[PDB]
Amino acid sequence: PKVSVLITVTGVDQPGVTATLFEVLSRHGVELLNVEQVVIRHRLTLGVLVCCPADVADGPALRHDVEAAIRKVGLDVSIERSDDVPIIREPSTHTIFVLGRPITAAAFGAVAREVAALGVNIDLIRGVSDYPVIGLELRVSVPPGADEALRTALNRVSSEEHVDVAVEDYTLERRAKRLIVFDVDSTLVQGEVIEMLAAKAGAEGQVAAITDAAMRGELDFAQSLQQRVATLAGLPATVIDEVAGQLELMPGARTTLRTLRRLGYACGVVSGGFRRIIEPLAEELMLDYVAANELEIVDGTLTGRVVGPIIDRAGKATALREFAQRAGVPMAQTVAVGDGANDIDMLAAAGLGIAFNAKPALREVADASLSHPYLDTVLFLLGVTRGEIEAADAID
Amino acid sequence: PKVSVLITVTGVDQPGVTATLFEVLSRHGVELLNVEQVVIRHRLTLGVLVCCPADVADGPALRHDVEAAIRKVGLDVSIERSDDVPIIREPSTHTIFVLGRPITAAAFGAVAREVAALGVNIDLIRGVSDYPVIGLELRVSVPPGADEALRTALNRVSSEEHVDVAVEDYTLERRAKRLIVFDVDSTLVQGEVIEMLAAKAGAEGQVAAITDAAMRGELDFAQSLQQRVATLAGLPATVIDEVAGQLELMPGARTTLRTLRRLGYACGVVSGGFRRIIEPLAEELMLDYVAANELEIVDGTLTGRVVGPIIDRAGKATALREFAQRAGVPMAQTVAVGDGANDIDMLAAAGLGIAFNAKPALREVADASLSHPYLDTVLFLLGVTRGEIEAADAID
Ligand SMILES: O=C(NO)Nc1ccc(Cl)cc1Cl
Ligand SMILES: O=C(NO)Nc1ccc(Cl)cc1Cl
Ligand SMILES: [Cl-]
Ligand SMILES: [Cl-]
Ligand SMILES: [Mg+2]
Ligand SMILES: [Mg+2]
Repeated sequence: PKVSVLITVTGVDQPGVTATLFEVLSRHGVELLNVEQVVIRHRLTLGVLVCCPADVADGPALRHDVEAAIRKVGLDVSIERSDDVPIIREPSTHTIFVLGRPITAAAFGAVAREVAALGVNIDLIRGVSDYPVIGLELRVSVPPGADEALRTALNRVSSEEHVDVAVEDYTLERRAKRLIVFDVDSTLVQGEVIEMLAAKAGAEGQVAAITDAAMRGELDFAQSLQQRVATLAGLPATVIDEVAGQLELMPGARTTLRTLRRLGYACGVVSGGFRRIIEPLAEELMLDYVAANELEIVDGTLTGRVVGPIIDRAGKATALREFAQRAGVPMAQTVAVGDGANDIDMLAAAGLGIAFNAKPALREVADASLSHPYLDTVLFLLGVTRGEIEAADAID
Repeated sequence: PKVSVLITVTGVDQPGVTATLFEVLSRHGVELLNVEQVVIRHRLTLGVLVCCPADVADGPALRHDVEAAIRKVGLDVSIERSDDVPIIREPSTHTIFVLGRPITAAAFGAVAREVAALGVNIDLIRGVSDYPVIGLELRVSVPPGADEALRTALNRVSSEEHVDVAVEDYTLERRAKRLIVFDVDSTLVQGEVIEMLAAKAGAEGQVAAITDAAMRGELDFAQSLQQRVATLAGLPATVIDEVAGQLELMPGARTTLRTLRRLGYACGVVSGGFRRIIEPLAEELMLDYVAANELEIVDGTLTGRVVGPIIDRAGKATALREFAQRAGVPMAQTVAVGDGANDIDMLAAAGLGIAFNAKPALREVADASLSHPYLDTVLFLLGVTRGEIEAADAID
């Protein structure tokens, strides 16, 4: 066909507009080059880029057939001989997630302003969740180089306006992630296992103070581990099982793992805690990988020491490479989720680093930060919508 | 906030509408429940479902602020106190791909009609490719049970109107595919290796007739293999290397594999051809898995026989399970692409079975069929757009 024509239908959605418009076009020389349609709050837009003979493009018959059929039923229709108009839009360069409880218009306006300031175009906005948190997504086209500046703006917006705001590369490659590791304490699991253990010794006070200092980047993680575990010296090893039984998963943890299994993720945990507690849950949760420290035991009693290599800050990164090597997943397809400075190296080595209700030391280095006590908000940052979770869960 | 209000902006896109609308809303009690926006051919729709005090929802101030700001700059705006309106649309149940060269308005209208007949709602239409073939996608919501009837309608439409039309489940699970196997002859590779070999014996005629019969489901694959390879009796084994060098990849084959490596796919080939030819290319293409038959050789000469287990129709399925077992991928996340009846069991065992320029016997059983001599149209059926391929390829 000689030339291109653009036909744009808009108005209040009605049954059968799509079919009707393409019957009409078939009565002319028409081949489709591109078609985009959506209905947002009963507003229909139907954009049809079309290929027909110069004979048909500049004759009133085509226009009149379309104009009569569309207007008859209560819609509007445009018909312009394009020729120089793009055929198919280009993909977004990035996607921006906004989670809040709530998201104020002010918060969202600040995001939109920071975006529009940097020359970043908004290609689509959709809601990804109404529960447990309101989640919104902006697919954007970021001018080359503004990548860095935009993340900073949105980090300022995030904290000023009390929403989480994460900017992810929306490329083919960086999207097909396949491996996720969770920190255990205060990430996959509520609270600190060492504090639960330290309680059985009447040491929960000192132990929680040191844990706070260690997780904030105030103290070396190795020394802090040795000082806190030392408070357990003399407890029967029976206490490991008991503390194990007290563990409460992070809200949405189960939803998070189930959903990630549906997507084919390899899943593991990497903690400075204790393999003898973590392994029960690792099994229950059908996890693929567990790296953890080890309590020393003598005649069935704890000594106050841990064994062998201490999984320290650097050791958490090392474990994620082990995992991603054993799993044949390139580091750029890996996800790490943590809450403490214990985790800075893990997150930084991972393709996507997610700080989860995390001390300032980790937020400052993370790729994205989540502020709400639901681990399944991790899913939203992995391109999953609430409705998709609910639909797949319903099927079962 | 007490009650929900719906604010719908529409009209000709302009810079800064998004930001402006949310500044205005921030001057009231407004929290966002849902936001959807898109621009199709310079037509903007912005749909904002919002949460504000009953004080603010039924007062003219909110309405007047919005109405004045939006209309000033040349757009229209609706404001209706919803309350009972859905917050976030539900996900599509299926997606429908339409590829043609060309796609007539008639072809597309037939699809739209077959869809609308079954009660299937259209949620989005976007173009996924302008090259090498025009590709369109319909995300749809299919009433429970109509799954089967809709695939048949669209198969009738496909052949009557000369477009490929594939209906895929658009669930979380069935989307995260991770393993693809290709048949070699007339799928990944142009032509039939056995015909190239049979030529060196002056037997290409008989050999191509039998291959046609075997690939159409006319003859048992085992007997057809034995009859055709027998025509090679007496050729020097040197001929394997020569035929190897003559091989032309299917157009778009390289693009297909490169793109699938970007998505983290495990990739292999499963052929009734000959490991000594296929292995050179399997290596060149950095493939993960090769199952193939084996030419018998004696004093450096071929005997006319193949060795060991013949990979027959059932043996091609067996190999895909081997591959998907070695790869820890559930069969429902597997993709098989083939052209002949040789392939019926492979395709049927795979999560997605793709017949590629295939004899009628295979199209009849396939999950989807492709009719154009470009193997990268396989990508479009795997949720990849042309623009995404081009963008990632550009990066390098
Ligand atoms: O993961 C943690 N907080 O997020 N804390 C932590 C827990 C148990 C142990 Cl043994 C050591 C530490 Cl540093
Ligand atoms: O894959 C094929 N056609 O699509 N053909 C074929 C090729 C080589 C051999 Cl040895 C046997 C067969 Cl049946
Ligand atoms: Cl332990
Ligand atoms: Cl061989
Ligand atoms: Mg932790
Ligand atoms: Mg073949």
